[PDB]
Amino acid sequence: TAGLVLAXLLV
Repeated sequence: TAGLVLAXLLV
């Protein structure tokens, strides 16, 4: 995660 954004599977 980037704040409340998923940068793919899974950050």
